[PDB]
Amino acid sequence: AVEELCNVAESLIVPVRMGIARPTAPFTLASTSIDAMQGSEELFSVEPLPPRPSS
Amino acid sequence: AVEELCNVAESLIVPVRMGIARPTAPFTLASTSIDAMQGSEELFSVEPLPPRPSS
Repeated sequence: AVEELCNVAESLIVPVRMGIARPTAPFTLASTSIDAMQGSEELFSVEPLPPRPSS
Repeated sequence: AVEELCNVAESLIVPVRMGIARPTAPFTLASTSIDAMQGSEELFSVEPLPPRPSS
């Protein structure tokens, strides 16, 4: 778990220290877990892109 | 001259590739030599900070 967390942290920090961060508008932070569940629900409960029908 | 230009270029490019560039506002580019002489004149015709009088 510690090794995987190290890799995740490196993935998150590389664009910041290479100056290639993609601009994003500011957002507020949820003060309750019921709001934090949403947003994450939209992000994760998604389906892959379906294949092209026929050919 | 080539070596000094290399050092100047490195000085100019380090903040960009370390993600520490100081935000600035957009500006137009002069199309005349006199305008380019201006601005540069304000930049280079300055004086060093004088010492504190007495003690």
